[PDB]
Amino acid sequence: APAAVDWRARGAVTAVKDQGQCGSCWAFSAIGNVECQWFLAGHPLTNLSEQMLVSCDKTDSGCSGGLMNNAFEWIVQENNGAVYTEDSYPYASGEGISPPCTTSGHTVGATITGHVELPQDEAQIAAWLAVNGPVAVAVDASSWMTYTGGVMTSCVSEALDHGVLLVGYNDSAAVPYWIIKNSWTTQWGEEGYIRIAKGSNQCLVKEEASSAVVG
Ligand SMILES: *CC(=O)[C@H](C)NC(=O)[C@H](Cc1ccc(O)cc1)NC(=O)OCc1ccccc1
Repeated sequence: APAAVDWRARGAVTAVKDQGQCGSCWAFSAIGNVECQWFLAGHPLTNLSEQMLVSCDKTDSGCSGGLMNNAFEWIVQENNGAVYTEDSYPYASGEGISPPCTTSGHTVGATITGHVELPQDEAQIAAWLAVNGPVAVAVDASSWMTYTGGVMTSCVSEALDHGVLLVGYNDSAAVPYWIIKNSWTTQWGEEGYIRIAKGSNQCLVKEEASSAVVG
């Protein structure tokens, strides 16, 4: 596997966004992964819509929570593989309320054919990431309100409660780390990003990792 890969330095990752008061982390995780996978399939990097999932994905619960894998399959099975551009369906759940779904007036910005679920093994997750790109992951984010910067070498790891995007790793650093994109604005952590130690299942990072496959 390569020593260090950071997909941000390869034009593959869009800017950090904000879920606001809505419990929509699952939607941000799922869409961020689709955005990166579309770019790596040889298309221009385009911002895609989390609102589409929060308002229209009735197999999840909007501002109450949801699962990245249910979102990926709602796209393929209920929305004919289509993901709308963020520009044509902007975020509207910042106040913690999800408005009724709108089924027209939007534009398709990417399509996916399905999704794969990766092994519960950090080394294996890293080998796939290095070739194929960013992966959606679920974590225990209980301690993340105290994250100020640096490599978090210890993290409360006992219940998965938040979905985020894994965009790289560096195994040649003093402590190998994972690089994670979050959705609590740029004002949190390292410009919206967090680095956690890699190799000890910090914040339960290896437990629920998956990715969309483009088509
Ligand atoms: C991050 C956030 O905004 C909130 C309120 N929580 C969720 O979105 C949870 C994220 C998560 C947690 C564990 C996983 O293994 C994966 C993602 N999800 C959660 O609340 O899942 C609930 C659910 C809703 C509808 C149908 C089935 C399950």
